[PDB]
Amino acid sequence: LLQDNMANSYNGGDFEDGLLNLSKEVFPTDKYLYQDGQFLDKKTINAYLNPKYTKREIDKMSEKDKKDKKANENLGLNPSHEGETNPEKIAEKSPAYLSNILEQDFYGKNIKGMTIGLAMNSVYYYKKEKDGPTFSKKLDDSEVKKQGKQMASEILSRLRENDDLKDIPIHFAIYKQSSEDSITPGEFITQATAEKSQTKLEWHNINEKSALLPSSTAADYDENLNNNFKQFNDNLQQAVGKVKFVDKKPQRLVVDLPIDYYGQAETIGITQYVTEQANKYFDKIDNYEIRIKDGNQPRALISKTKDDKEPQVHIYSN
Repeated sequence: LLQDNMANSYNGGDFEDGLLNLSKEVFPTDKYLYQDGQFLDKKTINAYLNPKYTKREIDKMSEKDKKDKKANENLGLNPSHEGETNPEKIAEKSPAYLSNILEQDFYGKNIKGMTIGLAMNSVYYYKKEKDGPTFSKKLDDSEVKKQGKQMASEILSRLRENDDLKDIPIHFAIYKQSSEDSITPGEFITQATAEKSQTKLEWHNINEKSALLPSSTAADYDENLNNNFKQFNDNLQQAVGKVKFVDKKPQRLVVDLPIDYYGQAETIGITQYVTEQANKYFDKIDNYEIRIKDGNQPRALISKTKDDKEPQVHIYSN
């Protein structure tokens, strides 16, 4: 259910791992206990994802819908439809900018910190009729960012009304999804930390690009990495990678390497060779993992973090 309230599963998965990655900076694991978010329950999140309603829109809403939607609190962060009901006109004037909200909680149970991620649309999808094709409207990049920041500010005000949450630092980050058809996921675009007791949000751009390897995108951002990956593949006589460029510098390389249904001895031999090649071609990347798998299951994992002298190798049991 990564695809729930997201453009696709890729974005859903990438958004969460990316939020976690920021949390690992702000609330390091050596200092904080990590938990799934508990303070915004799913009914509350669903209400925040609604459009803001006009008086007349609430007037004609059923008691049941008013209840499910928390209508008398009118918590929707998305643009009001302002009485408009034509799907295309809504797409033109009041498309949904906010797709999902993800919360992470941190402890030393006295909460000590929180991270809030906002997943935004780069593209708004709609149908003009029940069984009709999908239509789309491109959203403006700067408007997406402006919207995210304003929404994060309103979320922070709502959180600070909770007596348990008066004081903790709360980190916000804004993720812009790619299109539903993109295999490449979106990227974080900005973040801000409300430090102790702060009820307002000063933002820091994030210059991040998700890329496949090999690709034109990778060649564009870091030609040497792209050439090295191609050479890694050529040496393998196949492998497909993904990477983030942050300020043009590659990080968080993930490589998938499909193999045939080999025995365990061959699996070790494959890992011996691939480890050698990763040393040769990926050494400038702080964090990487290579997932070796056959058509049934993971067979081996080679991984490297910044404080690894050498890459670490795990062979999965039968």
